[PDB]
Amino acid sequence: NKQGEGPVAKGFVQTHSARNEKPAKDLTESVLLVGRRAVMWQSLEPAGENSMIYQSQEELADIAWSKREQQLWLLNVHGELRSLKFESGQMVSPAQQLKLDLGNISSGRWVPRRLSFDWLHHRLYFAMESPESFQIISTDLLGESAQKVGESFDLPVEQLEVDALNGWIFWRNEESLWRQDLHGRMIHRLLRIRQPGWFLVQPQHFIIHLMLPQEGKFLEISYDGGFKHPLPLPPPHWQSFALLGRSLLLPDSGQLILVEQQGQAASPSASWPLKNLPDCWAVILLVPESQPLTSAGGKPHSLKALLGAQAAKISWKEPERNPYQSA
Ligand SMILES: *[C@@H]1O[C@H](CO)[C@@H](O)[C@H](O)[C@H]1NC(C)=O
Repeated sequence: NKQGEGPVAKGFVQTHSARNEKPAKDLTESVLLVGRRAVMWQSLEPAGENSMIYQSQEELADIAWSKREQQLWLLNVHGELRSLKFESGQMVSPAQQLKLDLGNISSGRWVPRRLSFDWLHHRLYFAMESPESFQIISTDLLGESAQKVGESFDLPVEQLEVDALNGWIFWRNEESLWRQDLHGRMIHRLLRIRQPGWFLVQPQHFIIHLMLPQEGKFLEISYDGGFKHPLPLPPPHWQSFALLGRSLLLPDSGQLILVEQQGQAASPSASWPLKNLPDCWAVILLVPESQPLTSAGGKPHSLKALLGAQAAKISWKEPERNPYQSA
């Protein structure tokens, strides 16, 4: 306060352990880089395959990727949804058209553009476009159990993602990024930047990592939205990205740049050819850490035990939710 200083509150805390660094000789991850017309699967070995997964002549509006089923749903610019299941980077099943009911919620016409996947409830989230407003509305994989969350807004979201484990849906406009839960109870706006680009969500890190192609610098956005932090970036404007540990994937139009966010982009650690792709609006990493079922923190407390002659009623408290987690 103005007059003085209060007492000192002490706390003991340990941060998490260092992630193991895989070199250029021993990189074994797999990626899907997704274009508007050319969707391609690549393996990050020194001897890696540069193979086509799927080619669509129509422009694809948004994608959604599942880990447990390996399915890339496809939504075009018209609004007809094609469900396409793959297996390990190639065709096992073709595209199936999935029809969606409007119901009594969608009173007027609305067309789809957006795709996102919850892996805990197996529940799809899409926002709509009105031919006069942009309104988020949730349904099942089959599609009949449709009900809407939130309120319509005029600003177009360009990218929708799900952090299922912490219970959040992020929609990001050209005006702001927003944070909202799965049941429609609480709605929060995070940060105000004119035209942000692509964001990637890590659920264990609790950090939204975002690249502006207009600014061309790092930006860190937290889940409450009040924390903003830059880092030094290698210079080239990449439309999307993926993060693999301490290494950063930056796709050029002919190669891929492997940097550890301090070395230059002119000398990558390893390069993989991307010559069939025109541009990279969506870089998707195939790790099991991209969709964890593990919340990665747990210790019970307040153990109460009420006993008897030959029995006991024993009650404990669940570990509490964090503010970066949801209800
Ligand atoms: C940090 O160290 C103290 C002192 O040894 C210990 O009691 C505490 O458990 C540590 N904190 C964590 C979160 O491990």
